[PDB]
Amino acid sequence: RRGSFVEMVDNLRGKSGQGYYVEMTVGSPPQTLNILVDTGSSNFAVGAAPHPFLHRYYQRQLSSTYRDLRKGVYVPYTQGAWAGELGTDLVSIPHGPNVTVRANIAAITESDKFFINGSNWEGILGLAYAEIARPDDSLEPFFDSLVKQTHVPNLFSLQLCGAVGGSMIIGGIDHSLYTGSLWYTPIRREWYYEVIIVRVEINGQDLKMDCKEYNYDKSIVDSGTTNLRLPKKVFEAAVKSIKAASSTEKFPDGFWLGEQLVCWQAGTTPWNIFPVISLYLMGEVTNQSFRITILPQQYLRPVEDVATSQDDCYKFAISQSSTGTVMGAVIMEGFYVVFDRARKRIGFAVSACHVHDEFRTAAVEGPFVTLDMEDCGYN
Ligand SMILES: COCCN(C[C@H]1C[C@@H]1C)c1cc(-c2nnc([C@](C)(N)Cc3ccccc3)o2)c(Cl)c(N(C)S(C)(=O)=O)n1
Repeated sequence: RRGSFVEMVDNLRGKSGQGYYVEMTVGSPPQTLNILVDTGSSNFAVGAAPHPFLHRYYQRQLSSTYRDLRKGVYVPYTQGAWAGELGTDLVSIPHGPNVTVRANIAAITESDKFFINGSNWEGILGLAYAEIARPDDSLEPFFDSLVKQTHVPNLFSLQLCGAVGGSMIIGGIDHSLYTGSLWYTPIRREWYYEVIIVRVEINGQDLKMDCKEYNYDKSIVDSGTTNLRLPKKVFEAAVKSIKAASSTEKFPDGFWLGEQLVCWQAGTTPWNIFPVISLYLMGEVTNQSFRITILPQQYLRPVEDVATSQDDCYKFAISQSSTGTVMGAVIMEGFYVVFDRARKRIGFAVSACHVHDEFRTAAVEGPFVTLDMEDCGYN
């Protein structure tokens, strides 16, 4: 109810389509920049040279505390890539924990399809583990430096709100950001924030696929990816089921492939005709699972409105991946997500800013009995 972490509430801005970012102050004297909150990577990097899409950038020569590591780094993602120079400098988060640490920082000098026009962020905060850091796992990630250099508890939580901001609570949980109970799923391995999906239902109907397919390769939570990305075989089955459940109105095939958009008169989108999606996650007790339910308001995302027109355009936010399942921002938006690194688990609870209607609401429910969940993981 109360809020000891009140000063961290609403410290995020942005949206699912372009990313959620937090202010971070680097160097001395202070240089504050807007940084993308990214749980799908582990490198802390900031644009360090002028770029058409950047309003500001890190000026290392002006920072007396900057230490050049004399080594370059190249980081490619599923989307975009950048090259920069490695170094370290003092870093603080104005609206985050009351601490200052010396962290590794990559100064981005060149990039390709990474920065996004109009996103308003100039850097990225990789919050995942050292195993996937570049050049290698010896480059300590920011959060690891934070936990080793201070007494801030090894945990952070994210409340991403869609429609235009959110909250990143560092060091704890803020009870005003969620309702009901928090349900935890184990972090299977500490590299990406890997989880295990044991069952998938579309409008209460089991997709009936071998659960190994749901996590083929891996299933991760990435606040820096827009969509719910699914392995080809799973994507096809889910789309066929979703299409059948929303047969009231016919949509072109390209819509389900993100090739076509569909717009409705302002305030007329028939949410009720679209099904809810339930993803069951492995629980903390043997043979016990829980599920998070996703509404169409989540998987149908508004595409940057033309200019206050009488039409709301939407893009299907479920797509395919060849590298496993990715639970992106549209999935996280309906919930308060706790990245409990200390106890190697991720918690989900109904968000205090969950976008629902008078008929249905996003939810987190349990417990359910699910046998042989261990066998759902890929080895
Ligand atoms: C406008 O571009 C489309 C949306 N966007 C940008 C994300 C910022 C918004 C959340 C984005 C980022 C990545 C993606 N790949 N790898 C990552 C990291 C590891 N999070 C790093 C990162 C790279 C580039 C920008 C921001 C962060 O993200 C991916 Cl697969 C996709 N898809 C293809 S999608 C539309 O979601 O199916 N889209």
